[PDB]
Amino acid sequence: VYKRPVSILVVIYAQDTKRVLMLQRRDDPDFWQSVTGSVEEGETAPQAAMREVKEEVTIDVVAEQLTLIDCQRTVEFEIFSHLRHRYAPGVTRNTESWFCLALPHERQIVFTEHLAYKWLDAPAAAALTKSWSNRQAIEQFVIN
Repeated sequence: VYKRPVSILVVIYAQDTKRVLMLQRRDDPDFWQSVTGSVEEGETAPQAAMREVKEEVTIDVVAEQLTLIDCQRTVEFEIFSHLRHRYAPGVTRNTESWFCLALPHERQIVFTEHLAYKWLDAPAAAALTKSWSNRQAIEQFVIN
């Protein structure tokens, strides 16, 4: 089923250490990222953010009474050529809404759709990802 060109980004980090959680994608093993996912029909960006966090990293924000911060930032970028196949014919642009999720500490992550995870300092995490929007969110909402 086609991914939708409306997505969310959840930058997860540790409040105490400020390290950022980076996940290794299965479709592009050189692509490390925060939590990302499409916004489904009839679902809001915050709803999709909490769903992806629960589906990808097994973190129930409602159960743990965590706070998903709406960054009130939306960006549009070109879908990577080698990844555009998952989108409807003709779709090349993707709009991404940013969210932040500050965990009290670093923790073991049980991922489902990624190959591995790694806690890195904000500058390192930003320099590691291939997504410029993911870099910008870490810099603007974790480093500063």
